[PDB]
Amino acid sequence: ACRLENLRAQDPVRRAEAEAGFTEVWDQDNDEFQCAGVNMIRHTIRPKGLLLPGFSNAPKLIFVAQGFGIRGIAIPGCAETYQTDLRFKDQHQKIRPFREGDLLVVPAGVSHWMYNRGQSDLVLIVFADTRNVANQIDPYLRKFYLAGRPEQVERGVEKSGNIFSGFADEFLEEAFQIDGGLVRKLKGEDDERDRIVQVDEDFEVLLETICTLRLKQNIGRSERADVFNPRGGRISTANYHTLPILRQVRLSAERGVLYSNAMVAPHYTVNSHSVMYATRGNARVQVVDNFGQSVFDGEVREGQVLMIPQNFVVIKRASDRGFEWIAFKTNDNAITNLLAGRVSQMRMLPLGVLSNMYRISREEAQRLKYGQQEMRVLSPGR
Amino acid sequence: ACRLENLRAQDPVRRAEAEAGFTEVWDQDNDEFQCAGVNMIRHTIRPKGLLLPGFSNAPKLIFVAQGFGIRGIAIPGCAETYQTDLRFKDQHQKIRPFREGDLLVVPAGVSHWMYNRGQSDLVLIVFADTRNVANQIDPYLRKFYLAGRPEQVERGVEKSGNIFSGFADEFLEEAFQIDGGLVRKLKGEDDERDRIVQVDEDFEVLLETICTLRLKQNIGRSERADVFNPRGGRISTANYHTLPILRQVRLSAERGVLYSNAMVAPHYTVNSHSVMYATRGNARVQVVDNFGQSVFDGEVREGQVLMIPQNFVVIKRASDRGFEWIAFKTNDNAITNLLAGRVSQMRMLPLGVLSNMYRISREEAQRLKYGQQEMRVLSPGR
Amino acid sequence: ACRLENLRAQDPVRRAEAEAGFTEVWDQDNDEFQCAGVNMIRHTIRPKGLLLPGFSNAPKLIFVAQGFGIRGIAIPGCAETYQTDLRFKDQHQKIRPFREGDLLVVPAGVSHWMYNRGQSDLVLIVFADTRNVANQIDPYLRKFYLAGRPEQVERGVEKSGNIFSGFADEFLEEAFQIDGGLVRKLKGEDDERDRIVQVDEDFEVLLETICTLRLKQNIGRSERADVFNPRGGRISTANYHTLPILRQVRLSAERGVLYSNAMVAPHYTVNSHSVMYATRGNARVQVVDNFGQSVFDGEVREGQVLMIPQNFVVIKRASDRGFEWIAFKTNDNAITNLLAGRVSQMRMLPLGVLSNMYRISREEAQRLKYGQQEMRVLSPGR
Ligand SMILES: [Mg+2]
Ligand SMILES: [Mg+2]
Ligand SMILES: [Mg+2]
Ligand SMILES: [Mg+2]
Ligand SMILES: [Mg+2]
Ligand SMILES: [Mg+2]
Repeated sequence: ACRLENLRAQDPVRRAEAEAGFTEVWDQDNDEFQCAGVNMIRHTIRPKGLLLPGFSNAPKLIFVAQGFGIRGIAIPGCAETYQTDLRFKDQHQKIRPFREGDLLVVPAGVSHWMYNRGQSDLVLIVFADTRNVANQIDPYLRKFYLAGRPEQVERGVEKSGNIFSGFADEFLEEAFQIDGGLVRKLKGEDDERDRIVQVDEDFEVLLETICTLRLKQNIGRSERADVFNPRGGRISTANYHTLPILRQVRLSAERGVLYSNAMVAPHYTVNSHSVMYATRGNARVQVVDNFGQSVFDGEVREGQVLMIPQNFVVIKRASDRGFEWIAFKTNDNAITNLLAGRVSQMRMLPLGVLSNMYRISREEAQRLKYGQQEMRVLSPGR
Repeated sequence: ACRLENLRAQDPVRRAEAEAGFTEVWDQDNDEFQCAGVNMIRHTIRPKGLLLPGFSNAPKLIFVAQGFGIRGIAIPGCAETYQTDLRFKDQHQKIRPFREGDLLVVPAGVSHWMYNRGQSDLVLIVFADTRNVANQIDPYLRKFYLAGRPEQVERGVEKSGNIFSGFADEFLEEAFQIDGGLVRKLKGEDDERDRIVQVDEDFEVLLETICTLRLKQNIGRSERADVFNPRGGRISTANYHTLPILRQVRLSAERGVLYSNAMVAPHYTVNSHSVMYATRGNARVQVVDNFGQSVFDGEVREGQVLMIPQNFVVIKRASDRGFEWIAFKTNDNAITNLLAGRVSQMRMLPLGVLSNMYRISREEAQRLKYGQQEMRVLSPGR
Repeated sequence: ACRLENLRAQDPVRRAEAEAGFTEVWDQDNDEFQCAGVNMIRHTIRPKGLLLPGFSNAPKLIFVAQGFGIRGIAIPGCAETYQTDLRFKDQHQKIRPFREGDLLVVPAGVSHWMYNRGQSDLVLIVFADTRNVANQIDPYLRKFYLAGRPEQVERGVEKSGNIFSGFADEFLEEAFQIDGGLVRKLKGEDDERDRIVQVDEDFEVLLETICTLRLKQNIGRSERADVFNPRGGRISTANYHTLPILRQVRLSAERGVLYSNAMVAPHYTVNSHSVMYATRGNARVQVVDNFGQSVFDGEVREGQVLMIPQNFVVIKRASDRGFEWIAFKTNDNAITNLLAGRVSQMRMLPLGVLSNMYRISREEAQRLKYGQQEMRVLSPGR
């Protein structure tokens, strides 16, 4: 039993301060979220900040809202050894860079880290699905950290540490072949920095077919938009057709842009939920259910999240300031049907049927289907 | 915890009168149904009747028990524009006709409508699966109508309307580029016809590889039967091998016919449930569980539904009047193992094993496996 | 909500004596098991013993811990008729033999039987997954027997019989074309032998592409090991790459061997649970969760089961007597990431990152990643 009668424009619910930045998490107990099995997290990493490496029981999609940095994402059995510059030496994983507009992927059980190499704050919008095929435990999100001693808030409910602090000193000294002084550091008993630490002194690093697929796609301003309306705005899709790895995690996203008074035509997604996060501006959004009842009718403002349930019809209209968002989909290929427009449910319908449907005349029925010239996004024609 | 100790021959539980016909729905809270995540609906559309277009969160299979008509089933991204006869003009979807014996398909999130073009009553047996991969909400069925103001009984639990009545007048006037008088019709505020309306005056319409697959298969009298016994009756299968689109919705069906005193040999389906709906006559049916206990032993009469749980052994015997049914399967390819017959679990067994199994002799064991000459259906050999 | 805070080294919880041996079952209500949807059963079949044929609603993997015998596993629609030796005659299924080290497969809904043809006791470790795609009922295990009258303990909660005892005498006499005296034997009303009966007098039997795939793989001593450490021990994998049929049931296993004081390096499986059953010796095992808390820290002794949750880090160290186990995986291909070793999460990490991670120096960070020479299993380097 899913309670989708009162959707709400959600704001983060908890905060966790770290040495080099902070972490905000949404209410996983929200009825919409609970029903779809989603979690939202926003990381704000200050310059020279490093988000320690950890892995989760659920696939993640991460949207870079601001800044640029480098990440390290392993991936099981994937040979990735690399030899640094002047090579004494070191062998490491590929150093992957990213910038604003980047939609990064993180498969379940895969550890990763991120570092802000820029001077502005690195803001990351993390979307996790717990009802994903990949997670065999429960609809509850878990992050397993490799270093540090982080206050587990990615889900909350406790002196939580990293995966090593639960192990016996002896055991760890053997496995790694090290002294107890090292087991102390490993366990990070005293680390009071949390999950985003300050990178000390200097950071020089800045250079089975599965092992070859791209782990990101930029759906930002500096890329073509699949749906484009010069006067209205646009939507840039990132599904498995454009990013193969998406078929694996079974997630996808849409980055949308609306100009002043621009409106997204009524529609619903037939095969997935749509966890919308507003990245800029604000808009009036209306969602309706199968009862023909309004389950949401208000404003979504920058920094907020509105979970649009699968099949629920919706309509969006940006404020004078315009509206910009990143919509995560719980399917590798979200299909959106239009109710009004060049290609609509309406257009598909015979005039004879539309007539009897709305007790209108074949002529009025005509103004009904052909009256709308545009497509997905509508240019200020209020 | 599924309560499958007391199956029952179910009758519809609710009724909804419409202008041009009515709608009956079974008890979705029935223990069998609840466990399998199934819903049953029977539409009775009178001549000149139109079942307004709507879409559901779950895949549907529809069996035409009586009559013939035309449907309009869109399907996302599937170009389907068509230009009517003397073309002023109109562009619409393919006009798909159907007759008795037709097993129609309706993928989740796809809207469709049906119209009775015949003079007899058009009777439709709708089977919906909510525990289908395609539905990401909950095991509760939802139908989203595009026009009218229908009393939501496809699940019941309220002034329920169509998807537009939950939207603001302004919003709808823009999206469609219409006057408020039209928004009034669209919202169908006063429509008191329910879901099956009377087609007014005259109805002339009567003419990505996914977009090319068949959306129906006739498993009626005018088609060969995969399993046939001249003296007993037969069973016509409709799985993904015969109808590709079935692999998508992950449903399939079997239309069966039994002559007087004909019996379907004991058997169980290894990979799915079997939601049997009797279309004619009646029969004595016995189901047994893994405890060797009878979980059903009685009569299934025309118009009733018996949900045979996966792996449950069953036996059927038609009355003197014979027995005819349409069995929906919750898998694209239901596999049925036989207990007695030419190809049986018994036949596969070595006489030495059968002996020790039933403390009988190799000779008696012989009369046990080879004693049954026939196959699936058995001709009156009572 | 999965309770994985207190894993435990489980022992069977119930016993069922049969004529020719006995059956032990683990507590399916155990929190770990319940969360992963697993069941454990151990059959001990004495010489000349036959485990009557039955089928389950869930896929099974069976490990032969001791002895050797022959089985009969049908498989739906798979033509398998075979004509015995001096042929009066008999047509039966393929007679499949097996020995110690054999990991047998039993798809859901498929009946099978086993017979001990050796002189030692035939010990079978049966692993069943109820949360497997193949089972459409509930997370509760069910076995449907064809003969005998077994006390249903494979799940317990009753005069439980075989699938025929729930059917009317008349019905069974027709289906099979037999006398009521035979229906009496079939129903096994008086059979008081339970599920493992004594094979009487003499047992001579001892000779769609799906129908051609292997139904077993030996991961015992007389086979190469994918992971091998001369001084430590090894692990023999059985996934879909080595046994195709595994991709169907979506299960796999690992047979491991540890020499005195040998240790399995820290690690976690990213895509499945690991239901470990100790076949010999004992070891100290430590599991840690995402909170960095120890959710298990003790001894696993021969005959016991420890369910290692997905993503949970673990470490194993054999006693002086060594440790040997069979680990069932709830996925057709369990991927294990290493924390310390030649190919580790550690090795993948840049020295610069490891430094800031454990507030250690680039040199100490060096001894951290390259300090461990070995791989999965570690030779006594305590
Ligand atoms: Mg949109
Ligand atoms: Mg959205
Ligand atoms: Mg049948
Ligand atoms: Mg049936
Ligand atoms: Mg291991
Ligand atoms: Mg294990």
